[PDB]
Amino acid sequence: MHTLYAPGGYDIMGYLIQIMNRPNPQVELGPVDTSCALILCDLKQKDTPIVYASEAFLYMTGYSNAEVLGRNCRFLQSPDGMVKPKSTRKYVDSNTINTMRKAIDRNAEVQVEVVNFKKNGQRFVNFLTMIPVRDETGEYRYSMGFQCET
Amino acid sequence: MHTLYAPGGYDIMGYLIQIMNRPNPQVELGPVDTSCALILCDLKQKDTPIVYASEAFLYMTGYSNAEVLGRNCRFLQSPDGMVKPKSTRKYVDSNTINTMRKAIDRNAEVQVEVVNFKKNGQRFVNFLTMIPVRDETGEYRYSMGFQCE
Ligand SMILES: Cc1cc2nc3c(=O)[nH]c(=O)nc-3n(C[C@H](O)[C@H](O)[C@H](O)COP(=O)(O)OP(=O)(O)OC[C@H]3O[C@@H](n4cnc5c(N)ncnc54)[C@H](O)[C@@H]3O)c2cc1C
Ligand SMILES: Cc1cc2nc3c(=O)[nH]c(=O)nc-3n(C[C@H](O)[C@H](O)[C@H](O)COP(=O)(O)OP(=O)(O)OC[C@H]3O[C@@H](n4cnc5c(N)ncnc54)[C@H](O)[C@@H]3O)c2cc1C
Repeated sequence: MHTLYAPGGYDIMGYLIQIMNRPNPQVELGPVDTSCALILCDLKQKDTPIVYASEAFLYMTGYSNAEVLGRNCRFLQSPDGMVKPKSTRKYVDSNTINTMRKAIDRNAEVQVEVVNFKKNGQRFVNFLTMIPVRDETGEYRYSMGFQCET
Repeated sequence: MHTLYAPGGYDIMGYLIQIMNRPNPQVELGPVDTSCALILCDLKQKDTPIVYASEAFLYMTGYSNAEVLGRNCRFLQSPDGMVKPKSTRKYVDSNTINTMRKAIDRNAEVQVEVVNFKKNGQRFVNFLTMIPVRDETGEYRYSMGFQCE
């Protein structure tokens, strides 16, 4: 992967405001800000890479900024952070992973519980929410994920 | 990360987020953003002057940025834009004007319906809501107002 990052960063705050103000929410999130564990992935770049991760996300997973950026979030699904696309995970529910995948392909809001692993190998249940986000052009370009341990 | 600062070094999006995530809301505002008529006033400057006004506010009141910045928002209480402090308004409920006043001194959220006039003198009912806001120090430094016709 050779993910590129938007020079000048991302309008995280503008996207959080966009999400809280969306007209027909399929999932209720309640108020949110940059304090939770969250990430933004680029839907238009190869294998939907992470182009931003809040500090709470790094704190929750144990990985640093350098270790997460430019990677598809699926690496958390393995205690060794090694998960090849299309692979049959041995520690994660296949239907769960397929649900996330179809929701993303369709720009449809989804919410699931997925088994994840921290950098030190510690297993936990991630209560994950993904919401598609429109950029300045008005079309879906990114996806915002909200991660919660338990 | 891209923090868009609005023309003074003001983090308007940051405060909108702060306001929507406040722990003890005394008034439901529902989601809000910069596409609505809002303004920011500096509580630590003489007579709580407007330091920021969105384009929607300027459109709704007919006044321009040069005509509103640095002024107390009470000028809308008169069809000529002239209102001296402490004065007994002749077109605005005295009780309402006092409610806003005390709420602001106490940094307490408030929502009211006040009579206002656009720059051209057109009278309209403003459904105003004011919420105190904390700056980087964690203490109330500004107040954001949400105006609705
Ligand atoms: C903003 C954002 C944040 C994210 N945050 C996280 C996070 O914190 N943690 C996390 O674990 N993931 C996270 N993800 C998810 C991750 O990036 C992948 O999207 C997810 O693993 C699903 O896509 P995939 O590419 O891995 O699918 P694939 O690798 O293709 O895997 C799909 C699996 O489903 C099975 N499958 C496929 N079709 C069917 C079918 N018809 N019936 C039954 N089984 C089927 C397959 O056998 C396969 O093993 C996030 C995604 C986004 C966009
Ligand atoms: C962010 C923000 C946004 C705002 N947006 C608007 C807006 O869109 N429109 C608008 O009109 N205002 C707006 N305001 C309010 C305005 O700027 C003033 O705060 C408001 O008019 C009250 O303060 P004052 O200084 O005018 O009070 P004063 O000049 O002191 O007037 C209060 C009035 O109440 C009467 N009064 C006082 N005490 C009593 C009493 N005990 N019993 C009976 N009567 C009494 C007085 O006789 C007087 O006429 C906004 C304020 C903020 C902070």
